[PDB]
Amino acid sequence: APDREKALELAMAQIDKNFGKGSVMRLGEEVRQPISVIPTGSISLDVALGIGGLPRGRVIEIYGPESSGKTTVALHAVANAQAAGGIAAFIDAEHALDPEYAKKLGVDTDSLLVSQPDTGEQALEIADMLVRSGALDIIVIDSVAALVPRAEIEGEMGDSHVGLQARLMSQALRKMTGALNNSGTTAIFINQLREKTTTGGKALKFYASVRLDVRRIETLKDGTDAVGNRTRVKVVKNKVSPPFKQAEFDILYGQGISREGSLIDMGVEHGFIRKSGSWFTYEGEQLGQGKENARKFLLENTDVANEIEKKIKEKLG
Repeated sequence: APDREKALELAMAQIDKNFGKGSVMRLGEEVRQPISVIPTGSISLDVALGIGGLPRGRVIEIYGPESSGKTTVALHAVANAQAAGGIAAFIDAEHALDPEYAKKLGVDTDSLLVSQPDTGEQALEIADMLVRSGALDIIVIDSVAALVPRAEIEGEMGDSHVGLQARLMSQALRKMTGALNNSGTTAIFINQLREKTTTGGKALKFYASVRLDVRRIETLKDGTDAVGNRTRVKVVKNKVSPPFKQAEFDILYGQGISREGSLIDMGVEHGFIRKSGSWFTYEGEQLGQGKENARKFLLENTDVANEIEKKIKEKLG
C-alpha cells in the first residue's frame, strides 16, 4: 500500500498549506513560481535566487563584513525597482550612503525618500508607516546593528542591561512583515558584521524570506594593479526557491556590478565563451588574453556580449 513518493507528496502538500509555499522543497527542484521580482543587479545572483531577483513584498537580509558588496547589491536593487517605475526609501542610520555613486549605479537619488532616525524604534516605526502606505516597491535599511534602542541611545544606565535591541528588532518585524506582504514591498535589511550572532540579526533570521551572505573573495588584478574586487554571495536561505545556491560577480573600483564581468564568467561555465589556457574566445573571435582584456573587449563591442547575454538569458530565464 505504501508508495513512498505518493506517500511523501501528500504530506508535503500539507506542510505547505499549513506553513506556506516553500515550507519544504527538494533541492534539485526547478521553479514555476514567478512572483514579481527586483533584479539583484547580478545575472548570477539572480539565477542563484532561482527567480532572478529579490522576491517582492518580502523581508530580505543581506549580511557580511565591511566593504564586501552588500550595499552595492542593495543600491542596484533600489535603482532597478525605480527603473520599473517603483518608488524607493532608504532608512539611513549610519550616514555613509554616497548618493553620487548610487546615481552611477542607476539610482534616481532625486526621488529617493531618505530618513535618518533618532532611535531604532523610530527607524523601524518610520519604515512601517512608509510601508503600509503601499506606495513603495523597495525599502532599504542601512545597518541593522545601528538600530540601537532608544533607551540606549539616551544616556541610560546598565541596570536592565538587556538584549533589548533584539526585542525591538523582533517585535518590529512581527508587525511589519504583514504590511510588506500586503504592500508587495520588498525590504532589504543590510546587516553588517564587524567586531568593533547577537542584536537584531537574530529575529531577522526567522522573518526573512531570503538571506544573502555577501563576502569578498579576490582582489581583481588583471596584470599587476588594482581595478576591482570579486564578491561571492551564498543564498543561505531562500523560501521561494531551493536554498544554498551561490554566485560571484566583479565590482571594479567606482563601478557597480560589471555586466560583462558576469557575461564572461557565466558564459564560460555555460560554455558559450571558451577559455583555452590564458585566453578568451567566442565563436572564433578572440576576446582577449586575461579576463580584464576580455572585459574591455565586451565593454567595447556592444553587439557581441549583447548576443552572449542573449544566448545566456535564453538557456534559462
